[PDB]
Amino acid sequence: ESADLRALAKHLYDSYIKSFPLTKAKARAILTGDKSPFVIYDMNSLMMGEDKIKFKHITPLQEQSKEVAIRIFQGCQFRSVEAVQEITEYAKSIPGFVNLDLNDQVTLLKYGVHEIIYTMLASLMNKDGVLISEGQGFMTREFLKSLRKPFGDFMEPKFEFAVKFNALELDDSDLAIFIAVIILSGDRPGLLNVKPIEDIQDNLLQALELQLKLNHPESSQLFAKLLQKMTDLRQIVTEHVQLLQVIKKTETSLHPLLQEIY
Amino acid sequence: QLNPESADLRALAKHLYDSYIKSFPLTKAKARAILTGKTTDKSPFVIYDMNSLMMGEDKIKFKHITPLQEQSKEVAIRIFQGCQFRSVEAVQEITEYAKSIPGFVNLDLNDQVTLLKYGVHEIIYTMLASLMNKDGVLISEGQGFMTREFLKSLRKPFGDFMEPKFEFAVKFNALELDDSDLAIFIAVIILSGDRPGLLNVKPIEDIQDNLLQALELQLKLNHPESSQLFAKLLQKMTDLRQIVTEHVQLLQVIKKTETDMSLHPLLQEIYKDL
Ligand SMILES: CCCCCCCCc1ccc2n1[B-](F)(F)[N+]1=C(CCCCC(=O)O)C=CC1=C2
Ligand SMILES: CCCCCCCCc1ccc2n1[B-](F)(F)[N+]1=C(CCCCC(=O)O)C=CC1=C2
Repeated sequence: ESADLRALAKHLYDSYIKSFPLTKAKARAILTGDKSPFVIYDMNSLMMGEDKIKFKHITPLQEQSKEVAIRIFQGCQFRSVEAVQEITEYAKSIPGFVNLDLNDQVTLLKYGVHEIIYTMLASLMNKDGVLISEGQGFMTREFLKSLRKPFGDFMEPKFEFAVKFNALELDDSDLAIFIAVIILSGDRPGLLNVKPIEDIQDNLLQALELQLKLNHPESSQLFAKLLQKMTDLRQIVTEHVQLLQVIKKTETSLHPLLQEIY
Repeated sequence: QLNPESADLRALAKHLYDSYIKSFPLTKAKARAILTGKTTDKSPFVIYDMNSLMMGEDKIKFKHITPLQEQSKEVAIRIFQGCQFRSVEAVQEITEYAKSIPGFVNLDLNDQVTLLKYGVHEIIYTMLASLMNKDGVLISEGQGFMTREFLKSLRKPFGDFMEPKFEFAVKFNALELDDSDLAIFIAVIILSGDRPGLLNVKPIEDIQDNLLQALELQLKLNHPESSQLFAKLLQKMTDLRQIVTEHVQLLQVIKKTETDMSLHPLLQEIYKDL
């Protein structure tokens, strides 16, 4: 299967490039240095970001959008909903995924997206900030903590995680297989037929292993260090879910249909 | 076949296995022999109720579990106290096992303490697995056995500390690991690096890297028929964080309902800021 593990690597990688717009390599050239991004570092660079970046897709809903930080978080959610559809599409590219019990595919997706969103979010951030709206922007890190209430402490966890994660220096070729592994997680609650999901992940894990040893001769035991990060992820996700609690001690095209889209 | 390279990782394995046997009285091997029946002299006294909870104190040695403290209006707490002194003892053994891990004592004394502070519990529940089956857990060096049901019926809060452990033990035992594997695994666990506040991550990492290499070689050599057990084992480390956190997130609650119950000092310096 030495060749059968490359076939799978190349294939996943192709679906990855086709399902995701902004890639690792991509977002990396931007973060480090033609068309520089618009940096959001304070209140005015944001108010100015609204129109300029036109990312406003998430804003136009007049009457609700009137308090900063609610509008940023609201934007964290619109792009998230977007990404879920991209993740879902990538899933179907994973050999055997489509052939599983439909309830399980939904279940795998229901619990795998949050882990996949943070993994990729790392591709878009550095110790100093995160790339937003397709790459047209860069919302600084300090500004994010500059948000108040539980808001100014929800992005700082992910920055800490991203820093450790990106240190592994993984590329799109690598992440593609990693993303799939997370999806084919046989321990998600409510699964009806775990065997098939495990066979697939294992077949995926072999390919990831071969992928990491060929692409990073230099880094000993990278396979192991990467699998360990799945721990940081679960904490990051459980933590995140807690943040969604207090944010209820906050509020709660008219909103009555927005709430239902999320 | 076998080259300079591997040969070194194999000696590390034999080295840790040997320290592990030397550090923990009740190994998985002994524990399995007790639970399965290859014995007429190792059979445990079963506790599934007060009737036998009472009987137990008689046949199987205690009052080293039940420290200076007569009884207590209810059993749920007396057990708890036991699992407390036993746990602190495990920390002790785990601590002597750590020292044997090559390079571990050569690190900054503060780092050493950090690895133990977070490693101790993940290691306790890993080993605690060895003493369990879907139906219960061995106690008192193997002399007793407390049913999974007795434990889940205990008083409202206390009858809730052990189920998650059983939940993990069953999944984890399905890996069918043995003492020689666990020794290397428990070793990787201590030598994390991503532990909070570590003053010097590099050396810690260079060590784990080697242990991971030893574990990878051990697993394939020991479970050739078990594909990706290496990765499957690493993924298990997340169930541990969750067991740990859940426990701590259960400990605090008792620190209010029971203003009269006590925590071992040590045991507090572990959970502090956990
Ligand atoms: C190929 C790209 C992979 C997709 C990455 C995952 C979704 C984006 C996301 C999640 C959290 C978060 N970000 B956030 F939502 F993007 N976000 C923002 C601002 C959002 C701007 C709109 C955008 O990026 O599309 C601020 C913190 C934060 C934090
Ligand atoms: C690295 C070493 C770790 C291996 C496992 C040793 C720790 C055992 C432990 C921890 C919690 C717990 N158990 B427990 F303590 F084993 N426990 C009991 C048994 C009480 C026995 C009382 C006696 O010793 O006489 C009941 C719940 C519980 C719950």
